[PDB]
Amino acid sequence: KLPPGWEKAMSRSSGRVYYFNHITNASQWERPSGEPARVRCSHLLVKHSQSRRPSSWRQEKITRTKEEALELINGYIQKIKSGEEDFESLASQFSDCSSAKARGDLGAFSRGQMQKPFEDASFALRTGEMSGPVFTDSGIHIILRTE
Ligand SMILES: CC(=O)N[C@@H](COP(=O)(O)O)CN1CCC[C@H]1C(=O)NCCc1c[nH]c2ccccc12
Repeated sequence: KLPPGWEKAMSRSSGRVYYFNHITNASQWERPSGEPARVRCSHLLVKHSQSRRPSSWRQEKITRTKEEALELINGYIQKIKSGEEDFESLASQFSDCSSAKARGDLGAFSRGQMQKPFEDASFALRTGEMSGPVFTDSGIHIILRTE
């Protein structure tokens, strides 16, 4: 059992079992629960100095380090999981992609269209699920599967 990518792990603080997905970098306490032709996702992208294109609508020259980008991503994930802020609101404000203007929506796509790590993560998510930090040449993503 356990859907594609999902793995059982041991909490270092609690000793309690949790579940981690090595394709999406999602992690959760609850036990997870065939791959479709197309999926629809939104994303929030945080670029860094090592991004293939180190600029965005947010800032002409992106200078933060990959490590600093990951901290931001982790912070947004915390805000989303706690309900303090919703994904769509953070994507509109903070994503270094033009899709920010559409609350992060990329529309529907099939395999063979996106960068591979993004694609694999997108197709490993079930409808409604969100990834952890996903790394591509563009930067670091949080991905939400909407369809
Ligand atoms: C371009 C964009 O809107 N954002 C990119 C910003 O990153 P750069 O500044 O380019 O490095 C980041 N993309 C979004 C997720 C992965 C990445 C990607 O693979 N784009 C290919 C675009 C693409 C190909 N067919 C699609 C079908 C639907 C939607 C998008 C696409």
